[PDB]
Amino acid sequence: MAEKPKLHYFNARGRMESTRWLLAAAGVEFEEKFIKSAEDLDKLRNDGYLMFQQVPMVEIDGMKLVQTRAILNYIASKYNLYGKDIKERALIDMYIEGIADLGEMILLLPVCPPEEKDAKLALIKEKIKNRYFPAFEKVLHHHGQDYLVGNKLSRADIHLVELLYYVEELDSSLISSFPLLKALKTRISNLPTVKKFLQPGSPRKPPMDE
Amino acid sequence: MAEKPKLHYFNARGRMESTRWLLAAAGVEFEEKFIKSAEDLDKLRNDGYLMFQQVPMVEIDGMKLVQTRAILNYIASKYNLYGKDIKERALIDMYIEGIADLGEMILLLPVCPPEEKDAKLALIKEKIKNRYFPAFEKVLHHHGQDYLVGNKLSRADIHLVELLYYVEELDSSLISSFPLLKALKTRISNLPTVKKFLQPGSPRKPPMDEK
Repeated sequence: MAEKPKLHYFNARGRMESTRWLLAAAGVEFEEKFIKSAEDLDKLRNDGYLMFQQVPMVEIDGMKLVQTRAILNYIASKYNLYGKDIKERALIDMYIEGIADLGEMILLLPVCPPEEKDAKLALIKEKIKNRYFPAFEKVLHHHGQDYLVGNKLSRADIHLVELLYYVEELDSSLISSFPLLKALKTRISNLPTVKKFLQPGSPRKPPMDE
Repeated sequence: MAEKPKLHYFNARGRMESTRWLLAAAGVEFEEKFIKSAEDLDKLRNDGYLMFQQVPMVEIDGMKLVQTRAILNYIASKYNLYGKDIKERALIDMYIEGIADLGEMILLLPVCPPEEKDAKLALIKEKIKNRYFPAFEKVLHHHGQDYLVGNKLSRADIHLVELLYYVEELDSSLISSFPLLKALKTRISNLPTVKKFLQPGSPRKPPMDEK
């Protein structure tokens, strides 16, 4: 009756990559079904597989889940990565929605024309240095613990470290004045499930033009 | 301590209105502290009240919560409006993230120039009639029950009916072919907590072209 979740998306990062990270960190093997044409997406739509006619969609535990946050919230709860109580979940949600805001800026960074790419990249770097990285460094500095919330691995650590890898692709110097973020990146990357995902041949997807 | 949540935002709907709806529907009295100037927002920032230097912020249960979804998820769980288990939450989350997508289109609808307002409104109406309203009408039709999930009031019913009022403001005819959505709107609007919120004098905020 099927055990591997099935990920319906493109052979690309896009809006599915944070789900790939979370499942891989939880040690969950999954299947991917790549959209490669208009007819592939039209088939999913006509078959009634997409509640709002869009992907990402994940087949898991008998459901056809769409909307990235619905998918991620279910996976996080199922694999005990969403905190131990609703107050831990509140901190996790606050942290990861800030991460989502920065991640969306990076996802939608224009490539063309060059003067627009340059202008938007400059603003993103300002926000990374002055808003987002200080906020997360401060959480880690305030409790001195190895993880963001509850002194235990959660999805917040996984989502943040994923973002740290994208920020490194934009500008490797941006993390340099944030030693607790660098230490978190190292600690999470050394977890055996995450280290496997970082190896060649994993489902981790490459950048578009980096 | 401080039994009433405190909502920090502008005296406007914006990104705080769905929290006002949810707290009011849950029967929870709250306080508001309105940002009326740049100085107000700067004071919140320099006092360390805003994790990412932005509002909405809600003071609740000893936390200074920012990010609308963090605020709403916590309130929904605290007041037992988030279903009974992980699978019900998956359905709720699916539904309300679709609601959030349509709500965002409406929130960001331009007013100017008129031909652009008209063009993007025409796109929103086509998605309401062809994508979003059919999807929620099918949910109610499939199980035949009074509420979206679990045969019991949840945040999904509250968030959907809120959005039904905004769609009504855009075009009162868009719901006409969706009888189950109309019946849900009437049912939720007649719940005593929601009916009270719909009265003049409640914390419900007006549309911007009126304030």
